[PDB]
Amino acid sequence: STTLAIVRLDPGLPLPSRAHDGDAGVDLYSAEDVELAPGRRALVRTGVAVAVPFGMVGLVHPRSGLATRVGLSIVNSPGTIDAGYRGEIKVALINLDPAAPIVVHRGDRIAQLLVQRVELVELVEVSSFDE
Amino acid sequence: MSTTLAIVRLDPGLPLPSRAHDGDAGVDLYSAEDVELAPGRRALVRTGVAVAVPFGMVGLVHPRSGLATRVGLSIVNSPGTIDAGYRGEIKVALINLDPAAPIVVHRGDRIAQLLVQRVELVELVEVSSFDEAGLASTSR
Amino acid sequence: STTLAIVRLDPGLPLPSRAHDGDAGVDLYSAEDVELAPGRRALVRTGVAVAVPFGMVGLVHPRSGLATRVGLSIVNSPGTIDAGYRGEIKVALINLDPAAPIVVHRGDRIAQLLVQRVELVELVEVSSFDEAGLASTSRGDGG
Ligand SMILES: O=c1ccn([C@H]2C[C@H](O)[C@@H](COP(=O)(O)NP(=O)(O)OP(=O)(O)O)O2)c(=O)[nH]1
Ligand SMILES: O=c1ccn([C@H]2C[C@H](O)[C@@H](COP(=O)(O)NP(=O)(O)OP(=O)(O)O)O2)c(=O)[nH]1
Ligand SMILES: O=c1ccn([C@H]2C[C@H](O)[C@@H](COP(=O)(O)NP(=O)(O)OP(=O)(O)O)O2)c(=O)[nH]1
Ligand SMILES: [Mg+2]
Ligand SMILES: [Mg+2]
Ligand SMILES: [Mg+2]
Repeated sequence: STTLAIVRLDPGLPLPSRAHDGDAGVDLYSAEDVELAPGRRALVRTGVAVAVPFGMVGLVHPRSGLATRVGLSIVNSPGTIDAGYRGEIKVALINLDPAAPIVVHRGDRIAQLLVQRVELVELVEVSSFDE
Repeated sequence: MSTTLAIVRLDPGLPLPSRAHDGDAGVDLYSAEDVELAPGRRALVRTGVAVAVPFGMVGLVHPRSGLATRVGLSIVNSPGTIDAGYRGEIKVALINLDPAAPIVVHRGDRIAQLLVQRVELVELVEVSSFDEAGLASTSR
Repeated sequence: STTLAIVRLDPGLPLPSRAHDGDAGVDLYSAEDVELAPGRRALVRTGVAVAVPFGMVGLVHPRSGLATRVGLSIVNSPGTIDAGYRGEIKVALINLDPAAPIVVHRGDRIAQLLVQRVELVELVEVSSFDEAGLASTSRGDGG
């Protein structure tokens, strides 16, 4: 078990948690009410900040059910949460349905957060690859 | 020098997903159905397979690059997350992001790729603030 | 400890770099100027080729700033760069804003590249999840 320090910037939301055992991610809540008309986007506060360990990355993924049912997606998916980042996690939701709005209420689960190792590669410039 | 991934062909008529080259990150998933997507429209497509992602790992459903450029095919929830506990059929939320040309998916077409990666099953520890936790000062 | 070999196919762009220590991605440059009208897409050259090590994968992710501010996205995100690939990295940009075109100039940072280990799992066909001792889990076929 890797530990992850989290601050509830919004104390009124539940702490993100694993929907089932072995699940890859924890769901993030919206701190806000917002309505997305077809094709529109918004940057939604989640009410949390995290300290992803050095050598790791946090990844913000859309939820499948809302994706199919209403066309909810994320413009920068997967969103990359860097180890050094100590601000509020924000989710760039977009409505990809052509005709119907998406209604987001505060306290809805709008995205999921995974933590993974990342290779912090040193780039080494070469003149050519070995053919 | 990795593990196996157990896979069921719920639809025995499709080929088993396979890793085309030894280093390729993903195995391609096929469509079990015919579906036509008009511009801007989406569908939830069955792949005909179920997998058993190992505990401590995750399955990741990513788009194929060719179809993305050639016709604007995308996946609404990309990257799709396949959890270790899930034993249902993998489904792909396809969308046509081209403004004008319909995309026709045929049964047997490759529509996505499935990667498997380790994931950290984190224990969240609530802190009152970062300065007060002893871990503020960063690069950002 | 891991290095990534990289060739600047376009010698007039900087080598990609990490914006801050610990950051997961290096930012990729556009080699070209492109204007994307609402809903249109382009395949944009970055001027670099890389050699992802066997056992790893390169992943091309959108940058959050441009995504939120102008609706810039990547059609096949996350773009998968395989260990066997030695061609130029190309980015399938798309303008998801309904009204405003996006202008990209040569030298702009239009995406970021992560490298991660990948599990090169050996697929084994089984008859069913019950017969493989695998039908006992937290979800079943729910989700
Ligand atoms: O964002 C990307 C993604 C891929 N690529 C390159 C790297 C990679 O290994 C290669 C193939 O990726 P896909 O499998 O996603 N495309 P597709 O399955 O259509 O073609 P192929 O038959 O080559 O696998 O294209 C990029 O340059 N940028
Ligand atoms: O979905 C996201 C993605 C990023 N972020 C925060 C966390 C991260 O470390 C940071 C930067 O992400 P990007 O590198 O994708 N954005 P960009 O390159 O535009 O800005 P920067 O100069 O900060 O890296 O923004 C979010 O809150 N939500
Ligand atoms: O692209 C996908 C994504 C997920 N899935 C399956 C696998 C996964 O374990 C499951 C749940 O995924 P999400 O957590 O993204 N969906 P949601 O949060 O809507 O449903 P649930 O309440 O079950 O978690 O659905 C697919 O078949 N295809
Ligand atoms: Mg879920
Ligand atoms: Mg491929
Ligand atoms: Mg950045």
